[PDB]
Amino acid sequence: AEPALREQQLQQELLALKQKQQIQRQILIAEFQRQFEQLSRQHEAQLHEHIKQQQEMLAMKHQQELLE
Amino acid sequence: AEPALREQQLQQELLALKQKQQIQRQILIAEFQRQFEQLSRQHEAQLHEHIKQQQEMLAMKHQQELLE
Amino acid sequence: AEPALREQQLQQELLALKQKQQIQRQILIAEFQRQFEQLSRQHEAQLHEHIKQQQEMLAMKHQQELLE
Amino acid sequence: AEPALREQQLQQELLALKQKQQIQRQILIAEFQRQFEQLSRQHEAQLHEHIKQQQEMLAMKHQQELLE
Repeated sequence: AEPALREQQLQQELLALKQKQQIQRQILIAEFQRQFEQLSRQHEAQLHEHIKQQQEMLAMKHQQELLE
Repeated sequence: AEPALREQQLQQELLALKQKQQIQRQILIAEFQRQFEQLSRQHEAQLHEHIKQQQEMLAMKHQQELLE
Repeated sequence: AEPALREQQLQQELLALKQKQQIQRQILIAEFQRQFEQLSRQHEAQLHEHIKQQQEMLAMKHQQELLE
Repeated sequence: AEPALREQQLQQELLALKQKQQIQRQILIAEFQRQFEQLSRQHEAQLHEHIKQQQEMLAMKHQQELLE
């Protein structure tokens, strides 16, 4: 065979495309996933750090408010 | 004033944190947006490429097979 | 004509399929975008509400601590 | 004790807020993930459908161009 052989070439090429692409999309998503928890953990720590300092302020304002 | 000033500091820094982050998130998203249409246009072109070449195959398997 | 028409039809349809999908993807993304700032504003408010709470606590554990 | 208790309430209350949020985000993402492969499989199938038909056209065009 020759043409019907070339035919089988494509049908295999294609089905090789879908599988390839479906992996890629998953990489795209996992990639986002990571850059997502990353931001999230940063933003968070900050928001927390903040809380850890709005403490000491209200702290000093009344913890030292005894000798004052 | 002084403590009631240090108070005003934090109150302000916070409202800054929010605004910052609210933007960073938008950058994160726009970033994904791009890496998304990008993949999408690649994947597509390919899938279209396939369609372009699967043309000639079935073409020549019968356009040249007419002389055969 | 005849096939040259059914041929033009497909080329027509195809350029239409891309048009469509290219938009849908945008809807998918906008959709995520929204469910994203939404969560982000919730999570945030909470994290902020928590800031108001941890305030009054440190507050009263020392605000009326004068009468103690 | 008491304040040292109300303190402990929040300290734990907060460390609980993170847990919640940290998972909620994962639901948001998994959610997107699904709506993503879903669209992707749809769009794809269609794009392939087009192929299984741009075939028959060029097909019946010249396959029947033997009796013509």
